[PDB]
Amino acid sequence: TAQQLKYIKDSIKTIPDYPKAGILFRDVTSLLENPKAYSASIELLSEHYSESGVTKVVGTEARGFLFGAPVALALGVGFVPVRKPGKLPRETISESYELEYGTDTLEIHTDSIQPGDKVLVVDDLLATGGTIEATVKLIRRLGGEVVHAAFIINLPELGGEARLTQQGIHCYSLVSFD
Amino acid sequence: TAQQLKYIKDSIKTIPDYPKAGILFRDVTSLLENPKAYSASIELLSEHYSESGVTKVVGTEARGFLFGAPVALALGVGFVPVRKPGKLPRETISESYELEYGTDTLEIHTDSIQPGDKVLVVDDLLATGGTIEATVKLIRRLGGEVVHAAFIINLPELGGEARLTQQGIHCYSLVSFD
Ligand SMILES: Nc1ncnc2[nH]cnc12
Ligand SMILES: Nc1ncnc2[nH]cnc12
Ligand code: NA
Ligand code: NA
Repeated sequence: TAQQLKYIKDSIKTIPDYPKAGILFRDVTSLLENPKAYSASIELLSEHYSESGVTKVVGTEARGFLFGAPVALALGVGFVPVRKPGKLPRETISESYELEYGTDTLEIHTDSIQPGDKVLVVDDLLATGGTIEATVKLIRRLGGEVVHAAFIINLPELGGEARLTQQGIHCYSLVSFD
Repeated sequence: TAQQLKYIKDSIKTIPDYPKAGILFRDVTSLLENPKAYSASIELLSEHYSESGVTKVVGTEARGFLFGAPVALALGVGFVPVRKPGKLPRETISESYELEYGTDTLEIHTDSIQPGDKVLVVDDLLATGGTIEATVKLIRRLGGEVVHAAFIINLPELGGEARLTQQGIHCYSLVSFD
């Protein structure tokens, strides 16, 4: 697993000074285009939970889709998307989350989660944790249980991990950077 | 394959009168949340091309990600995302496409496609075909060859299939509706 983990971390490029300057951007597209690194990352995420009793996987659009939906397929469970507003067509509920310069909302299908569901949330990267906190609340409001959230990349210094802890989420990340 | 196809088509819900009225919306989320239908759809898309010589799969965000990236994983090839502008961090090129009330642009990483690539484009649904035509041009401008585009759902009466034909794309769809 250490060999695999190392190969995954190495497959991720760092783009210095993007968008703003000083910032080191961690770019997962270089992983997506490496078939061994991409399948390794899905294999490790799905192995880690292979008998956690997961009944649903939730991913937040769009980059969450890229890791959430394959994990679901590998676990053999339904995938449920959380989207920006006006994209889901059936009955939704909604949660808002403060961004840096404003607020945004996320929605989920009310039918896609029911009491008893054990839900794994998967996203590409954990930064501040705001979308994931809104996601969690969406799932909990439909009676769904979420204890774990999984990420390819954790950036701990941006505080999302700490933040999710306060909400009672176990965060699992394949790799991390500062 | 007919049993499988039937089960996939049935798993897709139709929402009458969404967004506007009269329109019958074909909602793939009901398929995503059905583990048998979702894995069946990926199995059939990837089987169909299992010795077409594909070296890359391209999907356009966000709903294209949901079918493109698992097909890539199943074929064992790199996934390459096409995104709205300002999301990809490395060097991109760009293509514009007329929408109903305006124009939008799509971008791709210039490094992710090279001469010799045989590229499959996968999306959830083919309607008018405008995003897929822009996608194709992006891939062809980097020296990449695309002959096939695959979809879960074809809505032929909206003319995208006809439109892609004129650009020399073989469209393969699992199902279709009017
Ligand atoms: N350094 C970083 N790389 C990728 N995504 C981020 N989101 C916030 N900071 C980031
Ligand atoms: N009827 C329909 N269902 C889903 N997506 C569409 N895009 C255009 N028409 C559509
Ligand atoms: Na419910
Ligand atoms: Na190139």
